[PDB]
Amino acid sequence: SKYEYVKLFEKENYLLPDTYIIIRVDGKGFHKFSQFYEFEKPNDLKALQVMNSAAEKLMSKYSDVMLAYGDSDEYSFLLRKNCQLYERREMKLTTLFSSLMSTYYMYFWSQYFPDKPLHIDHLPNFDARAVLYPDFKHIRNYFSWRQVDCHINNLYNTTFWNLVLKLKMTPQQAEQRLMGTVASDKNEILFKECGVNYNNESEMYKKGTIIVREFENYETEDEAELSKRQVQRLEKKRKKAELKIYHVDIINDDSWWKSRPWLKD
Amino acid sequence: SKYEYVKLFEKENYLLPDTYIIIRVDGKGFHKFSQFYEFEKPNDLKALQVMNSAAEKLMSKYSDVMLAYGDSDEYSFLLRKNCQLYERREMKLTTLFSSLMSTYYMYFWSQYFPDKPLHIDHLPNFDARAVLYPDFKHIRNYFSWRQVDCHINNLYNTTFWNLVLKLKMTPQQAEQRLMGTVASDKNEILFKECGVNYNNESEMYKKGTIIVREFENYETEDEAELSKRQVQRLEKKRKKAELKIYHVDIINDDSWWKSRPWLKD
Amino acid sequence: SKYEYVKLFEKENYLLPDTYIIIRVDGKGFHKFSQFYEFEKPNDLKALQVMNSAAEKLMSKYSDVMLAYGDSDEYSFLLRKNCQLYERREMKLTTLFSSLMSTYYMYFWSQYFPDKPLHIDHLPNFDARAVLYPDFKHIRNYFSWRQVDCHINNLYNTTFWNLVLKLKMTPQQAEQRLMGTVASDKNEILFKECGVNYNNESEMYKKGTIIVREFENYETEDEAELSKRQVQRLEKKRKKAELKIYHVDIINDDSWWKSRPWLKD
Amino acid sequence: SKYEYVKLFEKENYLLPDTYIIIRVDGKGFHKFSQFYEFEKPNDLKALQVMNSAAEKLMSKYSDVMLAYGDSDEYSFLLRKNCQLYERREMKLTTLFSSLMSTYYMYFWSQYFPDKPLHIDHLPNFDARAVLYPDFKHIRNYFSWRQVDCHINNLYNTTFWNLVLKLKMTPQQAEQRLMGTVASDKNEILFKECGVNYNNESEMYKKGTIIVREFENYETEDEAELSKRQVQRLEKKRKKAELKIYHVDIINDDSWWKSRPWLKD
Ligand SMILES: Nc1nc2c(ncn2[C@@H]2O[C@H](COP(=O)(O)OP(=O)(O)OP(=O)(O)O)[C@@H](O)[C@H]2O)c(=O)[nH]1
Ligand SMILES: Nc1nc2c(ncn2[C@@H]2O[C@H](COP(=O)(O)OP(=O)(O)OP(=O)(O)O)[C@@H](O)[C@H]2O)c(=O)[nH]1
Ligand SMILES: Nc1nc2c(ncn2[C@@H]2O[C@H](COP(=O)(O)OP(=O)(O)OP(=O)(O)O)[C@@H](O)[C@H]2O)c(=O)[nH]1
Ligand SMILES: Nc1nc2c(ncn2[C@@H]2O[C@H](COP(=O)(O)OP(=O)(O)OP(=O)(O)O)[C@@H](O)[C@H]2O)c(=O)[nH]1
Ligand SMILES: Nc1nc2c(ncn2[C@@H]2O[C@H](COP(=O)(O)OP(=O)(O)OP(=O)(O)O)[C@@H](O)[C@H]2O)c(=O)[nH]1
Ligand SMILES: Nc1nc2c(ncn2[C@@H]2O[C@H](COP(=O)(O)OP(=O)(O)OP(=O)(O)O)[C@@H](O)[C@H]2O)c(=O)[nH]1
Ligand SMILES: Nc1nc2c(ncn2[C@@H]2O[C@H](COP(=O)(O)OP(=O)(O)OP(=O)(O)O)[C@@H](O)[C@H]2O)c(=O)[nH]1
Ligand SMILES: Nc1nc2c(ncn2[C@@H]2O[C@H](COP(=O)(O)OP(=O)(O)OP(=O)(O)O)[C@@H](O)[C@H]2O)c(=O)[nH]1
Ligand SMILES: [Mg+2]
Ligand SMILES: [Mg+2]
Ligand SMILES: [Mg+2]
Ligand SMILES: [Mg+2]
Ligand SMILES: [Mg+2]
Ligand SMILES: [Mg+2]
Ligand SMILES: [Mg+2]
Ligand SMILES: [Mg+2]
Ligand SMILES: [Mg+2]
Ligand SMILES: [Mg+2]
Ligand SMILES: [Mg+2]
Ligand SMILES: [Mg+2]
Repeated sequence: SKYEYVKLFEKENYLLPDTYIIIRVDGKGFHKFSQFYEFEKPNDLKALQVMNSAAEKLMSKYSDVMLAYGDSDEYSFLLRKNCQLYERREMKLTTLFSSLMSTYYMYFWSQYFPDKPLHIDHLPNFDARAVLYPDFKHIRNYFSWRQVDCHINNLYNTTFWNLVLKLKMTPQQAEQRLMGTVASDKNEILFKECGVNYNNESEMYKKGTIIVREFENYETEDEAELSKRQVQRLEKKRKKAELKIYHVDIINDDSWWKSRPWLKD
Repeated sequence: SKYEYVKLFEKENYLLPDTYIIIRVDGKGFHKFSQFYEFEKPNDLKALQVMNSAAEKLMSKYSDVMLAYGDSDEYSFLLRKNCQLYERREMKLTTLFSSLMSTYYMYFWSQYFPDKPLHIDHLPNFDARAVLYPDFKHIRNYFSWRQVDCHINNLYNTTFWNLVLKLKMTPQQAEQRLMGTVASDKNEILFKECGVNYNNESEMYKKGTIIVREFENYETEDEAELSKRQVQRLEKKRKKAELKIYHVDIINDDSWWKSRPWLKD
Repeated sequence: SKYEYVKLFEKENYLLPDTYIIIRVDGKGFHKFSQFYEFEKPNDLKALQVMNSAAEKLMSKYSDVMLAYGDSDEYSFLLRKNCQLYERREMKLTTLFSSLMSTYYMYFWSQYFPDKPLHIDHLPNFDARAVLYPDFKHIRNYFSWRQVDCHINNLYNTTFWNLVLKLKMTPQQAEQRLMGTVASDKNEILFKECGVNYNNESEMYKKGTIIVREFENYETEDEAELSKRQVQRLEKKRKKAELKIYHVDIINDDSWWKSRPWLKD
Repeated sequence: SKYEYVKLFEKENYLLPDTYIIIRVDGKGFHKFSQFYEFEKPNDLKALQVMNSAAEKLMSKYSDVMLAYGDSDEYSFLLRKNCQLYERREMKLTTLFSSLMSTYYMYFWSQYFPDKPLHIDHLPNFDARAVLYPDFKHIRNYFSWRQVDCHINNLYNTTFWNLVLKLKMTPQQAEQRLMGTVASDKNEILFKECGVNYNNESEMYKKGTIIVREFENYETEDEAELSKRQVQRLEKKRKKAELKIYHVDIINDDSWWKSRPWLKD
């Protein structure tokens, strides 16, 4: 062929070996998406379960995914540092994750909301990015970062929508009322003025959602030395593992991580 | 925050300015997908119509897409060289396209196949890659490359699948019969033994599908010099331009390209 | 070997085919360097000749370099569009150019400055970066950018040092006198206050230095179609072409570029 | 300015934070270089000392370099994992190192070989590449890798050249004699045929050269929390710490590495 040379213009990006990979997916324009389909505000319970169902399905399909954290319209997936899925090609990994979440979300949406058929100009789409982390302390810090943001965003939105719904404020006056406020202020506004105790909100709303792969007889046998069938049996054992869902603090509960050593290696 | 530092590990890739971008999407495991959902062989008309509807819909949402070419389970989209969609971020462009094609396919499938509901373990997924080409001659050669591949593959599958169904050969025997064969050989087997004239095959099957944006009073006004209201008005005309579908040779027809100068600019 | 695996952590960057490469080199910490060895101000003639000699020697060794532009402590080298030097590896190209410039400068320094032996803590070091340009119009604009930069800095330095040297102003007052001034203002300060006609300054100081590869019987014979020994013959011809130095405008003189079409190929 | 837009085509590459950086420099065409200047064989003592001085000089100016290893025409530099030199820009780091090693070599060459002035067509040039390693075990294995290669090449070259110089063999007969041989065969050839004990070779020749930053009162005082003035005092101590040279096994002497914990941080 006189034309096949054009293949030489392609550039693959192989992610640095032996590094933890985070794949973060985030809904595109989900403010508009959540408005169009009338999410309950501040939080739509069934909408989050769709995200979570989507995430668990993806995670059960790919044994390299060790840990998942989701809230709002985002999910973060931790791939083990020795992951060889698609030879660690960033193009493959990211475009497959954004494709899967889109389609899994679309599938499960038709299950949970049969009376809200999707409009062609409002299908659920997601982006995806890969981030490399060379040390597990950065992994701890990454998920702590994301859970802290969930708290802040959930506290704000719960406060915001209660100002609108309980006090019959317009969005603009709700926003202005909150400018200049810290976490303790919003809590006071919610309790004293709206009659809502934030601490009594659902654990899923306050903490977000953790989906983690659970192993029973784990020994830190995973090493560079052993290979071939050992790797393949380990691939099989990872596939035949169980997914558990939690709504807990992972920021300050160090024992939670320590009792799950397969996350680091 | 003591954790937000983790954002610094993210790495963006901004694609070289003033260069043509090709985004190519390809179905994940569509051999299996086409078997599970019982596609007609060698070509399933409605399946391609699902593909064609998706790409046209995608292309109509994004005025920077000037031209698209599809055959089998793939589509290639040409972005104009001064495209600023998502600031030419490689991650954004590819994960958006893979997500869009995925959901549009899923949407249109339910239109064309109400009697074949999608199964959760067989959803339509796509990869997506971006390729840069610094000269339009490479764009012509790229699409020539894909259409030639369309010709070769359709001929093989038409010959292959007529050998199994008409001559009652097994898969191995048809493949074995074809080992060592060129186009004229395949063409003769079709004519003389199977009683099929390849030239009488649908133009879409032979040539594939081209979706192109058409302009009527085009002048090469596009230059770096004019700006402000000038550019946004042309952006408005690009969205309000028409997409026409063709099943024609674009390999050897220079006049086809020459009469479409907006492809170059 | 159980340790040779570490080679797999290396990541090569192959620069996009069929694109103009600009390699720009700029002296590291040459302000201090020029002070340490007591360079003449604003311009040291023998100092610029060391740079030009270094660059020309480099350019005569690497036939892929079609054009070079230098001023101050910098040189830019244009690599032909179809350059395959080190397989277009960015690492090889840039670290080779910075090393070459550093040692050639050092060699020629000992030629031009026998009376100023180099001190180990003040050796001439250079960085180097590669930049891709998909269209020759950006190459024209690149060199225009640099020559304008040359004019601006030379005009400033000539004005600055005439304020210090003729009018016995302090550096601080010379610097404060010029803040907020455009070219017409600086020209007058030189004329009315310093009695200097800027146009009588050396052409090299005003315009910088262009080193160009010159061909006599050139025909645009270059195409993908011609190959094998034909390309090898074109390499010998390119290696053995004459290098000419100019101190002229290249910003506005379109005819200068048009009569040297091999730069575009 | 209408031409300054061309700056936007530049692409920086910021190396992953919190990862070990190895920089390896290697002499360009040093086979030919060592012939032209008539190096002693197998090992030229003064030529290696030129290399060692360059590396030691380079290392004393840049305190982020924690360890260096050299043999033949190569030197590898370990940058501490929290290095912020040039904001971890790969282009700056590599072209600085290739320039520095080249000029330091040229400088020190004139000190050790006043009687062998450098010819302009045979100056000492170096390439340079940055390699990332996410775990310190790879740093150990890297230097193990390079020292093993030094052993292999020095044992071979010493045996080879003793065959040529002592037994008056031609290069070709010496080469075939060594084809198919492991270390014990080569050692025996040295012992039984040439009367040379390899173990009595200089430690520098056998092991290469290790340059290490030595700390006396080191505690792993480095953490993310400590910053500002703590870091500036720490930077000053690293700069004014002492460089010690060793010619010892670092492959298998774990206690050697273990007693130097500042290497991991
Ligand atoms: N010339 C050339 N063509 C290739 C190469 N690899 C794949 N192709 C062809 O390019 C077409 C596009 O398919 P791709 O999906 O991009 O190629 P692939 O083999 O699937 O590689 P990946 O999908 O990236 O894993 C296919 O029909 C392949 O036959 C290659 O390395 N060189
Ligand atoms: N009502 C409601 N809205 C939600 C819920 N989850 C996510 N959202 C919407 O998603 C948004 C999350 O913010 P972002 O993801 O950062 O912004 P975005 O609108 O998705 O736009 P992008 O930057 O393109 O991702 C919120 O502002 C909400 O409007 C939910 O459970 N209920
Ligand atoms: N520290 C820091 N955090 C940011 C920055 N930009 C966004 N974030 C936060 O990071 C979270 C992840 O959102 P992203 O999708 O990565 O950022 P974005 O603003 O949507 O920008 P995109 O990359 O185009 O999607 C957001 O909810 C923001 O709160 C930033 O520049 N610095
Ligand atoms: N029978 C039939 N098969 C089709 C049709 N369209 C696509 N296919 C199948 O899709 C395949 C296209 O090849 P690829 O996309 O390169 O292979 P793949 O199964 O998608 O595997 P990947 O490389 O992961 O994409 C063909 O082998 C066909 O079997 C169709 O209209 N009819
Ligand atoms: N295991 C392995 N070793 C290699 C490979 N390529 C080169 N090496 C070795 O690595 C050592 C370092 O040499 P380098 O200069 O980095 O590699 P090179 O052969 O010179 O190639 P370049 O320098 O990139 O032009 C050499 O002695 C090579 O034998 C490889 O692909 N795999
Ligand atoms: N006296 C004199 N000084 C010169 C001459 N050429 C270059 N220089 C000095 O070199 C400087 C070049 O500035 P830059 O290259 O932008 O900065 P730098 O000092 O080289 O250091 P970097 O920013 O790291 O590149 C000028 O300001 C002068 O001080 C010369 O011909 N004569
Ligand atoms: N328009 C524009 N000009 C720049 C920019 N950065 C630097 N310049 C100017 O362009 C000239 C090119 O020199 P550079 O070496 O690329 O600039 P620099 O600041 O030294 O950048 P680094 O050496 O990479 O740190 C410099 O003298 C700057 O004055 C920029 O981001 N935009
Ligand atoms: N006689 C002698 N030769 C040496 C000495 N040190 C290095 N060399 C020469 O340097 C060469 C090193 O090989 P390489 O670095 O892989 O190849 P190169 O000649 O530098 O060329 P490149 O691969 O482009 O870097 C050896 O083959 C030797 O001939 C020395 O101490 N004495
Ligand atoms: Mg976002
Ligand atoms: Mg979002
Ligand atoms: Mg979000
Ligand atoms: Mg493929
Ligand atoms: Mg496919
Ligand atoms: Mg395909
Ligand atoms: Mg600079
Ligand atoms: Mg400089
Ligand atoms: Mg400069
Ligand atoms: Mg090499
Ligand atoms: Mg070498
Ligand atoms: Mg070497």
